[PDB]
Amino acid sequence: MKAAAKRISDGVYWTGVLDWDLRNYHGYTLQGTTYNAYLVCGDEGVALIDNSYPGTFDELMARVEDALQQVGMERVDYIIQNHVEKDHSGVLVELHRRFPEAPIYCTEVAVKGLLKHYPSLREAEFMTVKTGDVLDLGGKTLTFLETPLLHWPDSMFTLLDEDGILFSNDAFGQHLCCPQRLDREIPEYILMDAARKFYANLITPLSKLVLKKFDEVKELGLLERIQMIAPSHGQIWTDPMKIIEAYTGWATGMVDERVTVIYDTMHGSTRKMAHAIAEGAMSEGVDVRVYCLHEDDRSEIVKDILESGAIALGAPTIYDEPYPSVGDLLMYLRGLKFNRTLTRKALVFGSMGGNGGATGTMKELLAEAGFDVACEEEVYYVPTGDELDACFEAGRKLAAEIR
Amino acid sequence: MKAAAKRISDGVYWTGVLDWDLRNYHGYTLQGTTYNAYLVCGDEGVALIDNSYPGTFDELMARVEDALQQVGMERVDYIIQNHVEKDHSGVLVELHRRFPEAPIYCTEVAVKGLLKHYPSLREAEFMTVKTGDVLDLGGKTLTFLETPLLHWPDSMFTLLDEDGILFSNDAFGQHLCCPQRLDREIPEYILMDAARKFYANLITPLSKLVLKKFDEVKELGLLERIQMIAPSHGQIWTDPMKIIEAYTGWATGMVDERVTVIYDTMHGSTRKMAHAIAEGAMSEGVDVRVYCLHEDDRSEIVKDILESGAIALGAPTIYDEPYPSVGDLLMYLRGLKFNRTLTRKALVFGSMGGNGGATGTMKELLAEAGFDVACEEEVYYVPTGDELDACFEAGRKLAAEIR
Ligand SMILES: Cc1cc2nc3c(=O)[nH]c(=O)nc-3n(C[C@H](O)[C@H](O)[C@H](O)COP(=O)(O)O)c2cc1C
Ligand SMILES: Cc1cc2nc3c(=O)[nH]c(=O)nc-3n(C[C@H](O)[C@H](O)[C@H](O)COP(=O)(O)O)c2cc1C
Ligand SMILES: [Fe+3]
Ligand SMILES: [Fe+3]
Ligand SMILES: [Fe+3]
Ligand SMILES: [Fe+3]
Repeated sequence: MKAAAKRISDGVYWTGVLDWDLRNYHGYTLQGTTYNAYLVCGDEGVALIDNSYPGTFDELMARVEDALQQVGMERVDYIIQNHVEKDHSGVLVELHRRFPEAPIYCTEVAVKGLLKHYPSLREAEFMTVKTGDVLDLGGKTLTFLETPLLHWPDSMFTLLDEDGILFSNDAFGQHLCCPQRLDREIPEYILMDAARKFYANLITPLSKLVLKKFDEVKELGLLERIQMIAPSHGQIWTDPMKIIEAYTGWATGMVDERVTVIYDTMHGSTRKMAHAIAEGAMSEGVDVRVYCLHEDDRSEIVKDILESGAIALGAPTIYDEPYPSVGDLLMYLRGLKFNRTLTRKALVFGSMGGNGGATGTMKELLAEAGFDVACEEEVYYVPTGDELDACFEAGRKLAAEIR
Repeated sequence: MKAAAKRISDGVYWTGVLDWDLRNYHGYTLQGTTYNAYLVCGDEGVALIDNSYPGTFDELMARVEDALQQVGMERVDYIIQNHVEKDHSGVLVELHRRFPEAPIYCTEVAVKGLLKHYPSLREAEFMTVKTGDVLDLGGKTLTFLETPLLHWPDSMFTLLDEDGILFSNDAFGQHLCCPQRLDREIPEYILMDAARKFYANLITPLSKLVLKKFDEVKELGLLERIQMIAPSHGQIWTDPMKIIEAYTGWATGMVDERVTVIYDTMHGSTRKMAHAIAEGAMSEGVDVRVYCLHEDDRSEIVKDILESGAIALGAPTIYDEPYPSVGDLLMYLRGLKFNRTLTRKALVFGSMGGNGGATGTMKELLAEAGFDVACEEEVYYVPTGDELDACFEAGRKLAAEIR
């Protein structure tokens, strides 16, 4: 198959897979993604860093073969697996079949995870690596940095010394599938918004670990050596500090003044409330986003939560409970643990017809999920003008609090 | 607008609205529904029992006018509101405008509810009615029976007792939009499955109150000669015992041997488990339904839950939580309180890549939701043959236990 490697540096090639078609990946919406694998060709040896999702071997291999042709090398000598998830290890068995002499470099935990996914690999040779271990390729060296929980127990980064390229696995990734490989080659908005969505959905709960790893990267003296970050999805950063800074901002709760209003409704009263809350918040000059759960994906909602100092979450009561769609978001939030960056303020609200109970339930679940629920607005059925005014005031107050 | 009424009884006419296009109604999927309103004419007065959704006055009125002309009458004299929800009260303001002399008969609670939805009814004449209260139309008499929590605090039934006709509001309803108005005019499977879905989604938590309300009709001696149940949605029961018996079964946990297996997955492992569980259960000869939360509506899942003595709920772990779709289904199950018909047995399962957590949480949440969670199959990444055999056995045991 005809698929070209893309040169990133002398002897460093993107040889990944363009998944134009993927639209939902573990309840993350996207418009395609990529599975970036890299071929690092030293004078002596060739390493493949990561691979790709099952069934994409033909593409990865076509690009690998192109890159080997370009550097005039014969084979991949070392298979590096920064992470075991199947979008990055899904053709490992096929790569092991193609390059039977290539040891697989990965963390110890990764070996276990790989073997569980691919029991036939028991026969393969694994080189377990820990932080600071080095693979010498001849004029190119790869230094491994274990990155447990960033985003998986098996994860590591691989730093190409000399080129200063940090192969960061999913970290700094973005789910974008562009024919352009570099950050600077696409609109900055799209790049950063995808980076943002990726952090919000995948990195938020790891935020404290990400800061700790950055400290470590700096302590080990690696930070100053990073000229490029080449993640496992999306664009390669020729401006690594842009994404480091953004990750530090995101990990530390740096936000512009913004309220995200999220609601669902059966009969529309909670929607009227949500608009009034949004109007109120807008009145204080903060940015405002409004999401309806019936329509909007949790992955986009949490993207804006990342950049919001407060949220408002609304739902009617159905048989003493919140409308169940908030259950999905709230479970997702419980996992993301936004409090790990910033304990965001929350307003809970909703219409009800009887004893209510949605806002209380939501308040409890938001607490569990690391939000500071200061206020609640609850309306019996259809909000009166006064009640809608009170919702505006609630949103104004919420916005004023995060100013 | 041309729209004909339907004579369903002597001086009792159907004058409702066909909502062909509705697909999703407060998180209940349907293929349209009806807002059944009935023109009960006697010797003196004409009650409109319930009405229809906002923006459908032209259709309703057209049928009421066509009914009045079929009975040779001038006006609706009484606007009966068994229930305040907007699908049955959404043209009440317009009815009050068209029939300003008609008082509105409803429960005391319904007045507060109606007034909140439609403030302009502050001027309206309300006649509040309680259990045992009557409305003589001449020679035809309506009886009210409060049915708080069936399904709302405002709800009641209107009885044309002596004719054995029950206007049951939502009770016994089904979300069906057919040209045919009667139970016996459409396929029994469709009728009963829509009635089943309706019970599962709306009635389940009210099961005990349903049984108690049957008892109260019986004690009030009103039950005696049931000939028609005319609900707010869907088909009119010319065979009311069919649905009464079905409700009694549903309320009392009468099930055939059936396991419903429900799962979500990111990379397919939990799906493999779900299949093996389903296979195990099938080996015991019981009926098995398998739903995927990414694909399937909670309203359909719970329709099967109602007809199942056991369920299996599976999901992978994401940042220490169940995959979030299960948060929606659980929050829904929590409102439905299936344990009020039968404490069904449940198996939780799922794949995980580190510490797991989802099955434990799902165990906790399902038990809060009214299930007897008989254990837990958690697999690290991809199941081995033995692990799948273990899932088979878990489903077999689940099934065997419900035989
Ligand atoms: C199936 C159903 C069940 C409901 N159960 C409750 C309940 O248990 N408690 C309550 O206060 N309201 C209950 N409600 C009433 C709604 O909460 C009320 O209609 C509210 O105004 C709806 O808000 P919304 O317009 O944003 O959907 C229920 C409504 C429906 C659709
Ligand atoms: C975003 C992400 C976060 C994850 N977090 C956890 C975790 O917190 N604990 C755990 O045990 N596994 C975690 N996993 C690992 C998955 O549970 C594991 O891949 C599992 O085998 C997925 O099962 P599935 O194939 O049914 O989707 C995570 C996976 C992803 C994609
Ligand atoms: Fe990953
Ligand atoms: Fe990835
Ligand atoms: Fe209703
Ligand atoms: Fe209804």
